[PDB]
Amino acid sequence: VRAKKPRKARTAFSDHQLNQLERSFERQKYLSVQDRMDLAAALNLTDTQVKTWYQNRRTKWKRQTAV
DNA sequence: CGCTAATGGGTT
DNA sequence: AACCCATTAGCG
Repeated sequence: VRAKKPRKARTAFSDHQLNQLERSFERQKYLSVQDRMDLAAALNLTDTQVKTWYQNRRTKWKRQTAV
């Protein structure tokens, strides 16, 4: 049942990282490439981890908007 | 299970 | 390139 393609380990975000990602999201639902890279740098996260966090946060946000 | 990080497969 | 968003899957 295991994938043939290697998947990345699941990142566990710190409370500090989640607090800052949530503050960023409340302010701006979409980030410029520069604002995203800068946030990744400030939090010692990868660009992709921040990009994906934003994407999955927008999914969650759209589901709450629908109720 | 529930939440949500990462990925698939297609769109913008 | 980044997004959309259904899906796959890790873990408390």
